[PDB]
Amino acid sequence: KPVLYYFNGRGKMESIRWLLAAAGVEFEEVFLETREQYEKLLQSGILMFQQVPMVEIDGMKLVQTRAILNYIAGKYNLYGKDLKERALIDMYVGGTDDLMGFLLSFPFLSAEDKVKQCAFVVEKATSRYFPAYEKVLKDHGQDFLVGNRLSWADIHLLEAILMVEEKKSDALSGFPLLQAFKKRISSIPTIKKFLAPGSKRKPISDDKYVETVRRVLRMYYDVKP
Amino acid sequence: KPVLYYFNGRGKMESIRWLLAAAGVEFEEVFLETREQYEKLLQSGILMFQQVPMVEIDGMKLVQTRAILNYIAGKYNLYGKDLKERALIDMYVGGTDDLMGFLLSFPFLSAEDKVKQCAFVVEKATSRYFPAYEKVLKDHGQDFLVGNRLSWADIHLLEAILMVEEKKSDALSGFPLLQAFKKRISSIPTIKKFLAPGSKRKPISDDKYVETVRRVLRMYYDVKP
Ligand SMILES: N[C@@H](CCC(=O)N[C@@H](CSc1ccc([N+](=O)[O-])cc1[N+](=O)[O-])C(=O)NCC(=O)O)C(=O)O
Ligand SMILES: N[C@@H](CCC(=O)N[C@@H](CSc1ccc([N+](=O)[O-])cc1[N+](=O)[O-])C(=O)NCC(=O)O)C(=O)O
Repeated sequence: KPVLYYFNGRGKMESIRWLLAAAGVEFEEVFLETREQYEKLLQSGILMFQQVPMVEIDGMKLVQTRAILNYIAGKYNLYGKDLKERALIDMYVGGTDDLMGFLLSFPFLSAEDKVKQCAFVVEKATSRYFPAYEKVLKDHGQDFLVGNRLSWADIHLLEAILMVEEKKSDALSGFPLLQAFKKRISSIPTIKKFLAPGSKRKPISDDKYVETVRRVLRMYYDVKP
Repeated sequence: KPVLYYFNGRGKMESIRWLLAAAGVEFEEVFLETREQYEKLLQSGILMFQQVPMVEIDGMKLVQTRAILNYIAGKYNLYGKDLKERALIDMYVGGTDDLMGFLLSFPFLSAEDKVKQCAFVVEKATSRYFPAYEKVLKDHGQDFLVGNRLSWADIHLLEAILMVEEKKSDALSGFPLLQAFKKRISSIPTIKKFLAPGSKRKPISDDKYVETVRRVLRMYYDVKP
């Protein structure tokens, strides 16, 4: 059973939690709460680059979020059928990875910049990413982004859709296909379960999360928008 | 055949030029010298997310640097031989990607910020990245990072090493295996050629470059370290 080393919040580990749940894969979590728990980890040398996320899976101590997702997508057949499909999946994931990235430092921002950051994110979504994914689905008319079947690109897009809707409830208005897309993917048994209450899915990160990360890593004390 | 659309400089495209070159793949380049070219590109809509780099290859208009690199590594067998090896390659690439990432804005940085960033990068190279790779090479004693054969990870690490040494010629001091690694990988025919004069390899980005980028995209004027 894979073990996820990160803090007790979303951050970069959330997308990992999603993919594993989507693959219907049971997993354990290890949360960093104290600076000494971390330093103890550095001492063991299990974090190749001194960072987290880190995931022990199949005898590996994988670090680097994209390497972790890539491996999981591949291991569970959520990475397409050939190089071409994977290329499309990677191009799509890169988009949502950028979009979600804009919300990763939100909890570390100040009320002042949070207001600005929210504006920036939503705008990027309605003017850049939603149009792009809405277009893919339209010109393809299929039920999924790639290969007419559930793939990691679909799962990454849904998570990003929901993160934006958490900021602007009506952000999907004007994107009928994406709306239908949301219903389909959200009803997949595994994803449906991950969305139901009581899952390991994490809520939006808050001060407690931020504060913990700062004590543990001694950084990001002044994250800029 | 493949056509790389980007500015006439390094930026995020340099890594792509590196991999293609190492794989023995000739390519064309289209530079953006005017705010016009861009606005015209947006019209055609060949930029899924309105961004560059973008590469036309095998009938695709691929955007998102990593998706492009991933595809190229896969197509020309520089991505290992199984999901496990791919994971290690993606993990290594993650590190060099962050390391080179820290230099990607360097040219846009102020006179003083550059000296701040310079030390930062060097700090990361000697205290975080170089050690990690030195350790990998030491643990299995092979000439290549993974699968005892040239991989994308070897190519990315070599580019990263040079970018660092361009800022500090003695950055590899204390990393003998990496020093031996530098010579070995550089000796490989395709790479030796890419490193020889007259190749499509880009020099350190100058003020001219920064100005052009700022023009074509009307962004990146206040880039912080
Ligand atoms: N490229 C690596 C980057 C990993 C990384 O930056 N890890 C951070 C924690 S995550 C993180 C750290 C800061 C913020 N932030 O918003 O300030 C958001 C997140 N996040 O995961 O969303 C870390 O361990 N830092 C310690 C160090 O570098 O010394 C990856 O994708 O996995
Ligand atoms: N995730 C995408 C990100 C692409 C991206 O940011 N592209 C930029 C140009 S590259 C770039 C732009 C600015 C700086 N900078 O240092 O300021 C460095 C680079 N770079 O490639 O290294 C762009 O097109 N921007 C226009 C827009 O957002 O509308 C990828 O990796 O390809």
